[PDB]
Amino acid sequence: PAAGNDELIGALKSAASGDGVQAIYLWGPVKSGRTHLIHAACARANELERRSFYIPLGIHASISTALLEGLEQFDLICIDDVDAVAGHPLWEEAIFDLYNRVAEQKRGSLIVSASASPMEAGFVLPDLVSRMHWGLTYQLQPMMDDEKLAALQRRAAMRGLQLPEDVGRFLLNRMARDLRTLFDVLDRLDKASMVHQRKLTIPFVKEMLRL
Amino acid sequence: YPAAGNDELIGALKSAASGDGVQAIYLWGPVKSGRTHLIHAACARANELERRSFYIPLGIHASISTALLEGLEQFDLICIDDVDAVAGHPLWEEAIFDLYNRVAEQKRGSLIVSASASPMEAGFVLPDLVSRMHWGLTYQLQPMMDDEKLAALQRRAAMRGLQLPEDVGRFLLNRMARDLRTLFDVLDRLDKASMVHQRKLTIPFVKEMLRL
Repeated sequence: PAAGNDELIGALKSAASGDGVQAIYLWGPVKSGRTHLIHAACARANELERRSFYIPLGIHASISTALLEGLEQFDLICIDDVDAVAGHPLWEEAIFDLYNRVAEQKRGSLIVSASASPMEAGFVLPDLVSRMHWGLTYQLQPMMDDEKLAALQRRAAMRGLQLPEDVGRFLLNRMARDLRTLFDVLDRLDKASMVHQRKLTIPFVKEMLRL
Repeated sequence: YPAAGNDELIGALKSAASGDGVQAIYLWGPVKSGRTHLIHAACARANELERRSFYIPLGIHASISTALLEGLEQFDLICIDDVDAVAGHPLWEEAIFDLYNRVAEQKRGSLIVSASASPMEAGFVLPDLVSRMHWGLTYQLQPMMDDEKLAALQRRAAMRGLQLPEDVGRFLLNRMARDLRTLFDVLDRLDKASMVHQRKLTIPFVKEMLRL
């Protein structure tokens, strides 16, 4: 998503290839691009004929810490939301061991994501947080509101409809603000616009969206 | 991921949006073949090159007038989703056929339309229209063939480290939805499931998990 920055893409393309960077640490809000980038890596890994292994550690209660053993045979290991077990000494300890076992072997990489930097994610083992800083850490950028209004206007324009800056802001104060609902409501107001051959205005939008 | 992406079809679209010289394209294929996606992508490339694009979902033609077509020639790119939605309607077919001419009349811009069937297979009455559409390009978008879909499920599994027997993949395409949006979500739940029960992925295990 918003995280199409050159540096980050390189670090990932390298870890997926075992060129290569040992460990990456993505962190950001939801719909920041974490899970997508992780699978993007597993994708390039797969075409380089390097086996990868993904783990959504949000389900840590359902799985055991023994799932990290023998996991090093894989060339690329990805752990989504590793900060989900931050606080559980036993999980951090199994993850700490894994970090050292992937580095122990050659052509081993390790990409993990979280909702906060390694220090603020609230881990209990300094040893683990430090083994994490030995590698790379990137912060994925969350699309702010002003970037949304600008993208919602750029889309409207693509289909020959102008979205007055003030009308688009009225929209951001009524919709859920996520791009699925915003982009969708745009489609609705554009079909409403042609049906009534009326330009988009705040009074008109209110009438169309029952507000 | 629309398999429709083909350097020829994609090259013709890049040219239409750039004003490179393409004048009229005509897409046609099944539902979710990427018809609408290719149009948004062409209008995105147009606007990216600071060129004016205007889009019409002609599936709402019962609520709009044919006078909404006049003036659209100014736009460097005009896209009509489901142009075959007015197939059989003399007035609309005339308003469209007339637009085709007012577009190439400018020598400034092109016209991309999509459909669920080809020009000869759509059911158009006005012969002049079906003829004017042949003078452009016509591409058929193939959907994800349901064996390419196994080649796609096998890929995502190997990405997540999961092993997916070829026979289990056939059991999912067969006794579950055929679309990838849903299938991959299933592959996700069956991967988590395999990890929680630490049980290899067999047909009996999938019958249990997904309740089939």
